[PDB]
Amino acid sequence: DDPRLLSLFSAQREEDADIVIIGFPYDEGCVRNGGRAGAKKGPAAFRFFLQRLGSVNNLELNVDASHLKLYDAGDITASTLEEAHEKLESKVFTVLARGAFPFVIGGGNDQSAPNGRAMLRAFPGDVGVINVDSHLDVRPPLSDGRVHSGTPFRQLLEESSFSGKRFVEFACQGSQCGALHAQYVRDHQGHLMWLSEVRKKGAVAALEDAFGLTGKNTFFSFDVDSLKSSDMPGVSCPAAVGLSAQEAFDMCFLAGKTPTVMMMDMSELNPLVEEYRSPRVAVYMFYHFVLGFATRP
Amino acid sequence: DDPRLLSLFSAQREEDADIVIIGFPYDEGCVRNGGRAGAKKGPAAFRFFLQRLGSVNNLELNVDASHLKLYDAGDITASTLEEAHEKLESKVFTVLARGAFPFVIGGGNDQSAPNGRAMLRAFPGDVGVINVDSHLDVRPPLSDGRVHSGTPFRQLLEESSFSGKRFVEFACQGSQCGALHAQYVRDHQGHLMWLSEVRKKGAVAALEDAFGLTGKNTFFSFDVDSLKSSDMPGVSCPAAVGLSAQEAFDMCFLAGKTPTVMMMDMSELNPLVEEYRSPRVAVYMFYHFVLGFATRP
Amino acid sequence: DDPRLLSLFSAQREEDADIVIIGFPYDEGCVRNGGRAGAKKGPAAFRFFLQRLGSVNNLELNVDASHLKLYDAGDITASTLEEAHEKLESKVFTVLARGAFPFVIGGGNDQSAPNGRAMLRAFPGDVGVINVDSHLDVRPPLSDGRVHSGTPFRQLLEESSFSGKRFVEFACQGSQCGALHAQYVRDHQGHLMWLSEVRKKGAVAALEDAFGLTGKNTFFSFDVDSLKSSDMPGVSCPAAVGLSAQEAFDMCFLAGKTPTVMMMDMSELNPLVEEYRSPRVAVYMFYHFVLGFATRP
Ligand SMILES: [Mn+2]
Ligand SMILES: [Mn+2]
Ligand SMILES: [Mn+2]
Ligand SMILES: [Mn+2]
Ligand SMILES: [Mn+2]
Ligand SMILES: [Mn+2]
Repeated sequence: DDPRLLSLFSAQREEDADIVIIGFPYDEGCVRNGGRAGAKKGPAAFRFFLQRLGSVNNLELNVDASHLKLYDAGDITASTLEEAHEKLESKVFTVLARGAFPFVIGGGNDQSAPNGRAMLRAFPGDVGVINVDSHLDVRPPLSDGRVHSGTPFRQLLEESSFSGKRFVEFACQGSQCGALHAQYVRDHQGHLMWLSEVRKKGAVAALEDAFGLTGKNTFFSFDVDSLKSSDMPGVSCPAAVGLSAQEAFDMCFLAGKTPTVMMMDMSELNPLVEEYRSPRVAVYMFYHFVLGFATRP
Repeated sequence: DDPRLLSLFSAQREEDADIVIIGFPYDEGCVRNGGRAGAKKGPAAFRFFLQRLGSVNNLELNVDASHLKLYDAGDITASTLEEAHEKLESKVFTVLARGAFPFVIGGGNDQSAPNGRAMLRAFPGDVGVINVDSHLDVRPPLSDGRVHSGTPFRQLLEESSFSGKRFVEFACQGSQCGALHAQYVRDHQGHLMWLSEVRKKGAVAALEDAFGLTGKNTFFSFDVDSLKSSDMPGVSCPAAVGLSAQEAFDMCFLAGKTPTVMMMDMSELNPLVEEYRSPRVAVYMFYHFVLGFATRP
Repeated sequence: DDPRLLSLFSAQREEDADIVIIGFPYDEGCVRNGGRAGAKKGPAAFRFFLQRLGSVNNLELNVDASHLKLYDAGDITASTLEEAHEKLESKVFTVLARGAFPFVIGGGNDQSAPNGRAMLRAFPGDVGVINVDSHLDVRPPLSDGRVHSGTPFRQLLEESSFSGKRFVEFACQGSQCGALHAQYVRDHQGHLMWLSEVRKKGAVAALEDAFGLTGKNTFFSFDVDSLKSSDMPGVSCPAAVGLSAQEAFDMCFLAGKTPTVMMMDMSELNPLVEEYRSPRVAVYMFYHFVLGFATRP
């Protein structure tokens, strides 16, 4: 007598679904970036609470998502991290190509590079990207060329088909972001929206501004370590300060109802660090996105 | 040289006390509702910090509670959950009957049904009830008729002597409350005060509004899982978002000084989930109620 | 490609440094005050993250601290707590005497007495002190005369060379502070700035007021249990309510740029209670002080 998210998984075939969930159970990217392992367990933890949470008809927000059809495409499987990237990008692109909405649960933030490449191919020369993250993630590769959880947006800014003017680093933190990396983003004409500015404007208002810059066909990329660890402790790099759970929910809801947002990912959920509260927040974030999506034209 | 709550337990006999604490060390109600066991340890954990916290003369709030007399009536003891309910209701009623204030520490939220029945009998046809809770708790019984932590306010709304117009669900959350259960409360003319509305108005202001609806002889029923788990992690169902510890304190203080509030309970404290920070919050909540009570005519 | 705090430890000799870190790895003071042991591990935990955190050039706040030179003078070593106090005071005074800035990481709050005595000797009859703390810490010694983490500011208020008019208890909490101890501070003409007043004014604004009272040569003494345990759980006495991590950062930044602040300590960090999130907050607090210091004339 209380239908929740699980009740929306009514599509017998993937192609019938409005939103397709794809899992990326890898954290080698995190370890390469010197982070704590654990994010490979994120998708499993997310699914666990995906089965339990989120009233489909939300009378507080006045949104009924009963009409949406969700499908779980399972995890990307590969013998190397780099092959996993290839298969993830390919999977995401196919979902985009038929006009469905792919949501990717990680796993390390390195997932965002393949995800971004899927976008750039689905909407040639017309893509926008926002990285919600306390960190810029424009670090160089490892000396042997290897990519990691800290390089995905350097990889995307280096794409010739992508305009940096439409890249926003959202809720980034000056205490954690280097002058060189700030310069790199800004020299690509990308935008830095510091945490303090987000809080001064209000999270939703600032995100609206961000969506104004990202424009059409926006990749909404959410590193959950942008949330204060008081709400979101289960990540490799716990934030002392950052977005609240409510700000996160409110932001995801906006993303959902914003017609230009064409895909979303969520990185850095680490059940080894904390396994109950954090995955629940991650699921509620997706839930708020689903509600917002329910309202879009 | 720093008298605290313990110093107020000066009443040699129960009948001399302004406020009587009653414990309900049961969590079978929680387990029946599919929750995590542990709340049966709540009263013991509460008592542990009851011995240590709360300056009797609070110079920040400018309230001296030195004149109040507290008494600990111990725990309700029974061989079944249902018998415990009977004995709890009977104990609470006797306390109400002689005009003392009963405070019941749980234990699962199922305690609120017997507590409510004590009220309805002490103030026939003139009772008000507010459920501070992220959940509505108007779930049906189990298929075999058994009651649980999720049914107490369905049980009270079904009471013929109780006017639903005077029932408030306070700080409830749309993400956790079903359309059917919202309908049930509203069809009984009960009121839904969503978390977002509480925060928009300010917690104390919204509670004043709530007390205006509940009217005379109000049962102030506080499920501590209405608090964000960042402050209150030690509950069966941890809230991602919700009331802050300060909002909770402020609310309890208001309850205390509000002459129409005739009893209080506090459910869902689960030391198995978290055993130090959460019981301390629970004690400070009671403490703030005691201070407010110290000021009432 | 991302210089952080560690990069500032470029001074080959202690005398070349603008800021000297001194460790006080003792918690016997805490245990005497009936607290939980663990703070003796604070300095080690602080150092661990001192090696990893804090962008030297902060583009969010627009402060480059690249020019500052830090030096780690190691820990004070003694066979008794009282001897450790003597050696700490002596070390701190020498640092003050040559016009450098000593920062002491504890360890129990008893460190603040020797620290205060160093100040009173470096700036005879011209010292100000602010104790950022949920507690007043003006408790009497033990019956055998022994000092503890709860007596340091009674010890300083009893100093004949120190004007109480220039003592501020900042963010103290009425629920934890006794009427007698409030009277003691106020009878010495000291000032009580309750948490509620700090939050009403805004933390930075209230601290500016406090610095106005403390005047010249101010000892900025920060007991990290003044922070809400949601952000700062790793202390002997976890606060249910209190300062946020951001308020703490903002306050430390102000302290840093305030020319009258001549030394700082930080007490009660307890890695045994919580070992990852809390030390990180402690380091970020120091970091924000360092930035502010970078801007001062
Ligand atoms: Mn990232
Ligand atoms: Mn990040
Ligand atoms: Mn409940
Ligand atoms: Mn509840
Ligand atoms: Mn202290
Ligand atoms: Mn303290």
